[PDB]
Amino acid sequence: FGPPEFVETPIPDVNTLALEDIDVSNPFLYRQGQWRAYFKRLRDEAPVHYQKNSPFGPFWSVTRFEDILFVDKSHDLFSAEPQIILGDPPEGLSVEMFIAMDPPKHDVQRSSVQGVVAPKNLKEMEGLIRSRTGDVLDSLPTDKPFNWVPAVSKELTGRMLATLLDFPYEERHKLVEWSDRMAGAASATGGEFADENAMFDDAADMARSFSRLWRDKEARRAAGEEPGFDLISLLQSNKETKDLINRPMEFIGNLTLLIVGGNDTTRNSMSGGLVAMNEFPREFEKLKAKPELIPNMVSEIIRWQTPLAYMRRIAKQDVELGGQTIKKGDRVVMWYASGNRDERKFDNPDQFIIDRKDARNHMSFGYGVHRCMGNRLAELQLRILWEEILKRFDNIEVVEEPERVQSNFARGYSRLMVKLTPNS
Ligand code: HEM
Ligand SMILES: O=C(O)CCCCCCCCCCCO
Repeated sequence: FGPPEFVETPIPDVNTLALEDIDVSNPFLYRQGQWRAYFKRLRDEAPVHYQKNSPFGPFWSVTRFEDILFVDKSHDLFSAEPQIILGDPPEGLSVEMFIAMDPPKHDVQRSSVQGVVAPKNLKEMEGLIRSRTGDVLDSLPTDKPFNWVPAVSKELTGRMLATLLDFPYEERHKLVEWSDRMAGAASATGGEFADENAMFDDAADMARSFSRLWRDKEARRAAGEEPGFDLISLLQSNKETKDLINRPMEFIGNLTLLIVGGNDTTRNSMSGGLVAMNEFPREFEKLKAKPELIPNMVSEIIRWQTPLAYMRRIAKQDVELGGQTIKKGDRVVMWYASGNRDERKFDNPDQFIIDRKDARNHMSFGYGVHRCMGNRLAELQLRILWEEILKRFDNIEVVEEPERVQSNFARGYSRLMVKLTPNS
């Protein structure tokens, strides 16, 4: 009812702009290394900022750590419904996910899946995660450079996603392709996926594949296969969700949220730690001399990378924030990527400091009722990755400037060319 194009051009210095003309929805800001200066000007001089004009329509940017905490925690004032990316999904491809729901329904839906990351289950999966990590690292050449993104970050992420859903291992690349094309929709995040035809094909292949999986698993259960750790087994084991297939919106929304949830977040945290080490190489010497730093370092990698730059909200009513009046119905973008660089919260915020004692207080997982469900699984994979790196490699060299992904939402890497030096 009723009545887009992204081509990269050089982004000017933020000092050339009127404050009202600063548009941080531009999906090339991370790639061009202008994002830090743009968010700093907002934090300093317009921390609750209204952009009247953008390809996504108008929106507020909330850029200080303390103000983002308030917006994220205050779901009575700032709704996550109906979407949490800045723009809109293409027509015909809106799916309800509980990341874009408010309590109480949010809490009900999250409760139906949260067992898949139960701490007892993560512990039992440590052997498999570590095996995959070591096998992947042992397979890498040490006599020439290679692209870390496909060989390590995407490889490990795809196996993890297959495990979460007990998805056919040989088809696991499909979970990643489907997640990429959803999160990368041009109309939603300024990503490079602008062919609505391929999105319609995916959305239908995926729904057909999840239904086959559900039916295969219920047929396998009916034939006596013992239930496992995966999401489908858990849903089919609980009275509330044993019939979830008959609720197509809930069924597709829960399965897709789990796959998108861990797809480029994992991947880009795995890559981003190497980039941060490359910029701050003394931290790798510190790590080798004190390997017990790995858990805190994992938090600092996640803070410094901030794999998801924001989550969006809609004001439920007029709200005074930062000396501005956000109007009812306005979109409000919580820029975690800015909050984690806010010097009001973190001293020397742009430095990667792997023993930073407050690194765990970052906002890369958000805060409030939507605080990332997969946080401990993300931390676990990163811990095991770095433990297995330290066993094998005395040095890691980045041999070319990394290529960064076009998106205003995912902060990530498509090319990361690495040369390994094995230890003695
Ligand atoms: C370093 C890795 C990750 C980062 C930075 C990250 C980031 C986030 C963020 C920012 C949110 C929303 C927070 C908010 O609105 O307040 C979120 C929610 C969520 N994440 Fe993650 N995520 C990561 C890994 C994962 C993994 C591995 C999974 C699944 C295994 C996952 C599943 C989810 C789900 C299901 C939600 C929705 C939670 C809710 O709405 O209650 N995430 N994540
Ligand atoms: O399908 C829709 O309706 C819109 C989906 C937009 C993309 C959803 C992105 C969710 C990323 C969650 C990552 C959590 O760790």
